[PDB]
Amino acid sequence: TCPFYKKIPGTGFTVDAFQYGVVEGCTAYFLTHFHSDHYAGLSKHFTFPVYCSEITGNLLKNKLHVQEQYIHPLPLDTECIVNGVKVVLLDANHCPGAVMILFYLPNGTVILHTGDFRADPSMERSLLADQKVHMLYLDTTYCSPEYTFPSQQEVIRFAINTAFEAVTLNPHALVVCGTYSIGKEKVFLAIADVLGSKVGMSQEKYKTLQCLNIPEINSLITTDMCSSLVHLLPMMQINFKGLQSHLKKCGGKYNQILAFRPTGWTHSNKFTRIADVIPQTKGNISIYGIPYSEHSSYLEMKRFVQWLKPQKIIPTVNVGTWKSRSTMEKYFREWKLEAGY
Ligand SMILES: OCc1cn(-c2ccc(Cl)cc2)nn1
Ligand code: NI
Repeated sequence: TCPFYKKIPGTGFTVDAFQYGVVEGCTAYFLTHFHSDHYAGLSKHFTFPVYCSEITGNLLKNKLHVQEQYIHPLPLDTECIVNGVKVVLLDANHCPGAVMILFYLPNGTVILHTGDFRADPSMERSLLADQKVHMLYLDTTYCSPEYTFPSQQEVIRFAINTAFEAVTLNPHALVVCGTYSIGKEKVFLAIADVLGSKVGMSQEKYKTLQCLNIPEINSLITTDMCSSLVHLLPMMQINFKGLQSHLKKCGGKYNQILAFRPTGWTHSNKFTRIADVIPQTKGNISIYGIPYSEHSSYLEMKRFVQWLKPQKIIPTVNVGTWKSRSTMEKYFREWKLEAGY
C-alpha cells in the first residue's frame, strides 16, 4: 500500500509511487529523479501519465523503455497546468534531472515536495521567493547534527590534486572511479579534465550518460578503455580483489591503481578534515573514500527550513522507526522556536 507521505492532498497526484500497483484515485504520477528507490515499478508496460523533467524523461524512454506517449516532460522554472492544477519544477541540486515540485492547490494551499535535494542558498532566489509555502515534504536523509561534510567544490579540489600528483609522479598509474547510479559525475569528469584524458566505461554506462544533456559530453567520455587513463567501474568492484583483477585485464599498460569511492557520509568526517583524508593501501593499489554528498547536510537543511518557514513539515526519509521520527520532530521544534514563532 502507498504511504501517506507519497500522496498530495486535494489532488489526484502521487510522488515517487510506482511500486504499489494502481494507486486508488491517482490520475497523474510524478517522478522527481531517476534513482531506483524512487522509480521502482516503471517499465514498457506502464500506461498512466508520468510527469518529470526532460532529463528524467530521456532516461525513462531509453533505459526503462517507457512508451513516449505516456511521458510528459516539463520545463524547469515555468508555471504549467496538470489536470487543472498549477505546478512548477525547480532544480533540486541532487543528480542530473532531479527536481523539487511546487503544487498550487485550488483552495489556496501551496505544497513543496523536495524529492531528494541538497539545500543551497541559491534556492532562496528561485520562484520559492514569490509566495508562502504551507506544507513541506522534506528529504530528511541527514537530519542529525553529526552529519557534517565539506562543500562539493572542496571535495573536487582534493580529488583533482590527488589524481594529478599521482599520475605526474607515475605516468603508468591508472585512475578508477566507482559508480552505481546517476549522480556525482563531476568526480570522474574533473579528474579526466586535469589529466587530459576521456573517461572510459561500459556501453551501458555510456548510454546512460548520453541521456543527460551534459554540454560537450562526446568530448569527455568513451567506450574505448584502451585510450583512457580514467576508468569507471561498478561500485561493488572498488575493493582490492576487484581492482587487482581489473589491472590484470589492462595487459601491462599500468602498474598502479589509484581509486575513488564517492560515498555520502562516513563517520571519519566527525574526526577529521578533507585535507587530512588518507587512503587504504595494499601493494600497488590505493582506495580513497571521499565525502561527496548530493543530500543536504544538517546545517544546510536547517537554514533552508528556517528561511522557508513552512506551517507543516512531513519527513520522507528515516520514517520507519519511532526513535528516528521522534528525533526529527525534536529538531523541527528547535528550528521553529529559534526562528521566533
Ligand atoms: O510540522 C510542523 C512544524 C513546522 N515547523 C517549522 C520549523 C521551522 C520554521 Cl522557521 C517554521 C516551521 N516545525 N514543525
Ligand atoms: Ni536520490
